[PDB]
Amino acid sequence: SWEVGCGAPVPLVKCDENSPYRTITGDCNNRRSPALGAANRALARWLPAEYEDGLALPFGWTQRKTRNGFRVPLAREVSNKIVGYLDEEGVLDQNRSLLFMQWGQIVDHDLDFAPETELGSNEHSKTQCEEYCIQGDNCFPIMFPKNDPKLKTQGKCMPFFRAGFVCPTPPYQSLAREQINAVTSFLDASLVYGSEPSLASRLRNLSSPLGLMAVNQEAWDHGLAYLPFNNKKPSPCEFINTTARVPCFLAGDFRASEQILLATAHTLLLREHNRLARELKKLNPHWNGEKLYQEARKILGAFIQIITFRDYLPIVLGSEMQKWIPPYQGYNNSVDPRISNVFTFAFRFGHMEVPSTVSRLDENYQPWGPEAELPLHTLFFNTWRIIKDGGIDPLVRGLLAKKSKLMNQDKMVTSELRNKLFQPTHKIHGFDLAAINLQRCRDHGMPGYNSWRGFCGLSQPKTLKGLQTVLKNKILAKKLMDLYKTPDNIDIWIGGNAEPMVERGRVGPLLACLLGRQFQQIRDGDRFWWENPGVFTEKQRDSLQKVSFSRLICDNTHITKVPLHAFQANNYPHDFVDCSTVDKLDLSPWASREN
Ligand code: HEM
Ligand SMILES: *[C@@H]1O[C@H](CO)[C@@H](O)[C@H](O)[C@H]1NC(C)=O
Ligand SMILES: *[C@@H]1O[C@H](CO)[C@@H](O)[C@H](O)[C@H]1NC(C)=O
Ligand SMILES: *[C@@H]1O[C@H](CO)[C@@H](O)[C@H](O)[C@H]1NC(C)=O
Ligand SMILES: *[C@@H]1O[C@H](CO)[C@@H](O)[C@H](O)[C@H]1NC(C)=O
Ligand SMILES: [Ca+2]
Repeated sequence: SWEVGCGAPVPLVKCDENSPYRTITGDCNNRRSPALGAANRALARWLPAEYEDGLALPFGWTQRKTRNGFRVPLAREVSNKIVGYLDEEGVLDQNRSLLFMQWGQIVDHDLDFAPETELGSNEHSKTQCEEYCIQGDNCFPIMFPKNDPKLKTQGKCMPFFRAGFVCPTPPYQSLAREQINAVTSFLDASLVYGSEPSLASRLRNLSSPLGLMAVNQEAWDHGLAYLPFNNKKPSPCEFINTTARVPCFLAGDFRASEQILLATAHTLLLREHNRLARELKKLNPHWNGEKLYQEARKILGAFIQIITFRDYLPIVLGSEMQKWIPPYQGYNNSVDPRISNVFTFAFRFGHMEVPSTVSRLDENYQPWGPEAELPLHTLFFNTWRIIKDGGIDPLVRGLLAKKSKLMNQDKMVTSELRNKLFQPTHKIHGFDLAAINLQRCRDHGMPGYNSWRGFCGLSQPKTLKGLQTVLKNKILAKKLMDLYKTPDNIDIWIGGNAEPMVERGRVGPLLACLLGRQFQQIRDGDRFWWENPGVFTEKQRDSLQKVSFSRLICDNTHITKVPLHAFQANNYPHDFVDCSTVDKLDLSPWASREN
């Protein structure tokens, strides 16, 4: 029932528990156990992992091994039969902007990243996974079912490499395999500043004592800053247009350029830092770089917490917001702030909120040029469409005046992600994010749908008609029963997402519970939570309480018309007001008085 353990990274970290600043790595957040929520450690297990062999092998690995006496369906077959749809007509969320989806991905990137095995090597390039589609040792290919179009076109499988685990080792025996969280479990803008000393410093402008983040030297946006390029090869952002040869951006998080609207929101977050620093500098010119960096980082960290907890979670969790995140009653050092393995899958509800197209809008919020609208698949790892096609202003306008996809039991994930996903090194727009989510559920040893239903104190359907009642959908139930045979065997990603949405929310009860718990814990278990007595002065928090995503945009673009409520569905001009009408961030209470 208890063991001793193994040590993955640098075992301890001298803490210096005077420092008023979060570490970069998240270490020293918790004084009793300083490793808690620190990056490059095991994700938390809320339930024991479930592997084919009890230890490490995913359900589905060995054909003759059942789960509860039934074969596990191929991930792509589940994708084709349940997740797919043809008709993008009527699929849009009438009361969520496209920024709703985007903030989800941003928060996600702040909280969890489980890299595939050895990010310190490409070896052993035999290759062979993508070529000969042969299973072995952390090559776990997604095999196509009979009658899959991709059969005809792409080969027998989509490549897939198993997630890294502690101890940071390929061969492992004894205990249950535990995947790594490579970012800080704390909601702390790690996606802007990084989660390792190494990347934190490379991101900084040290060359001047102003505590600024590095900016693009090779290009600019009407004088406004771009993130610096990653001059790493092979650059997938170069690969998607070898003519344009415009590389990926360098950010606190390595997924920053995965799509143009994530790269965009990263660009906004960086500018805010530099803006915040330059402001602080003026008020307090006696402050060195370090002090400005940290004080800006600290304010940026709060902005993310507040937009997340005050604006985003209430319209994800809906009725269930109070049940799982009651109002803040201060830091609790007994709460475990770590991101759970299951969260990293629950948060992929976002994938059903991504629509098929992205718009560039002009100052009249009307089509920017004759190619205003682009398919999402052409915008993966696409930086050149920012740099040479009007910078971020047209793209941010689209985040405001366009809609998220609405999650839909007959229209789950757009074919832009479900058939055309680009993965670096693999050359084609030919991958499936849904199939990858399911394979990854199994990779991570996820307990099934009913285990998690029991965890959240909810009924555990055993029959078709039981599942019909919970999904409130005869035909979706029937397809799942036909593929999985028992609700116990349904992968949590698709089980969770199949449930109809709670009142005023965008996730069902199961996900509401799994998400709500995690957000509760990263808040209550955070020493540096913005509302914690002593982190911010009482006046500093009256200033922070007024930030909005509407304000972030006004201060960091040349956009002069915004909604007040950026996550709601907003039509121009009826729901738009001038940037003048929007509460500003008053940095008065940061005025420091000394020698
Ligand atoms: C165009 C939009 C998006 C794209 C292209 C995208 C793509 C991806 C990809 C490629 C992965 C890694 C897949 C794997 O290896 O298992 C991933 C993981 C993930 N995505 Fe998305 N995603 C998008 C939007 C979102 C949104 C909106 C959310 C949430 C609101 C979200 C949440 C996540 C989470 C939680 C993970 C797991 C991260 C980890 O811990 O490793 N994504 N996404
Ligand atoms: C660092 O700051 C100075 C302005 O103080 C600027 O001219 C220089 O380009 C900056 N370097 C980077 C890479 O951001
Ligand atoms: C590559 O970018 C150039 C301009 O840099 C553009 O005119 C051209 O159409 C692009 N081609 C593709 C396939 O994106
Ligand atoms: C902190 O949380 C734990 C459960 O995680 C609970 O037992 C306790 O009531 C909380 N402690 C305080 C002092 O509120
Ligand atoms: C839009 O968002 C929230 C609830 O989802 C609420 O404040 C408002 O009434 C909603 N408006 C609608 C559904 O038109
Ligand atoms: Ca973080």
